Amino acid sequence: NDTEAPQVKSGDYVVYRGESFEYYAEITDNSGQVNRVVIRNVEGGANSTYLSPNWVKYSTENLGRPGNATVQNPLRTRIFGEVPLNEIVNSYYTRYIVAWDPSGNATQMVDNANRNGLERFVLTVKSQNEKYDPAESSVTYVNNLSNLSTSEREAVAAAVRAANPNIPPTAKITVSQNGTVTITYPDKSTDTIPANRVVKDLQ
Ligand SMILES: CC(=O)N[C@@H]1[C@@H](O[C@@H]2O[C@@H](C)[C@@H](O)[C@@H](O)[C@@H]2O)[C@H](O[C@@H]2O[C@H](CO)[C@H](O)[C@H](O)[C@H]2O)[C@@H](COS(=O)(=O)O)O[C@H]1O
Ligand code: NA
Ligand code: NA
Repeated sequence: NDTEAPQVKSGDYVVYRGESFEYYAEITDNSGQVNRVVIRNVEGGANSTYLSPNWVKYSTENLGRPGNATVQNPLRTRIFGEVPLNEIVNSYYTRYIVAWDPSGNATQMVDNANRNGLERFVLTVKSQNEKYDPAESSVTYVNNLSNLSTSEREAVAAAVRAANPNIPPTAKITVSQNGTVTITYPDKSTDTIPANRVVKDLQ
């Protein structure tokens, strides 16, 4: 005889093509113990467990144990996966977390955007470039801004790389004849650094 069901707090899970992700949901019951956590699409039934895409994974530690879902020490569900590079972008998936208390109460699924962040969350897939924000590097002084030579293009690409070590090693850095930088990430998405922040002349 428990009357309330476990409550969930999740978040805004933005994931990126080519990159791994890892988010956590916090679960608390009035009983202080939660015995089961399921993450699923709205389709199904009560015991449905279908979740798509298949690359979305979840895990929970310390299930079914007194006080593992208290306000002082919330139950935490790890939501993680690896987005493949061939995933469409424009794309988001609305999902549900269901938790179970010892008396059997299950989190109620409510199909409404007003629940996003709680037991309902959105997993938004974005392009790789949306994960990084390349930093303005060393200014590279060149002879002429309208005609960067090959070596000046290579020097600007090496300086951008030196300022941005977080950026995927496989990302390609190219510089044009007027000095604009193009960062092509592994999923072929693109970031571009203006020529006036990385290149200068004395004319
Ligand atoms: C109203 C209802 O029970 N229908 C379910 C659909 O959900 C409803 O339409 C959605 C477009 C969306 O507006 C939602 O708010 C509304 O409840 C459900 O569609 C799926 O809903 C997801 C979240 O609940 C999400 O928005 C998905 O985009 C949307 O496709 C359909 C589809 O599921 S299916 O039958 O399994 O394929 O289920 C209806 O029951
Ligand atoms: Na659906
Ligand atoms: Na970026």
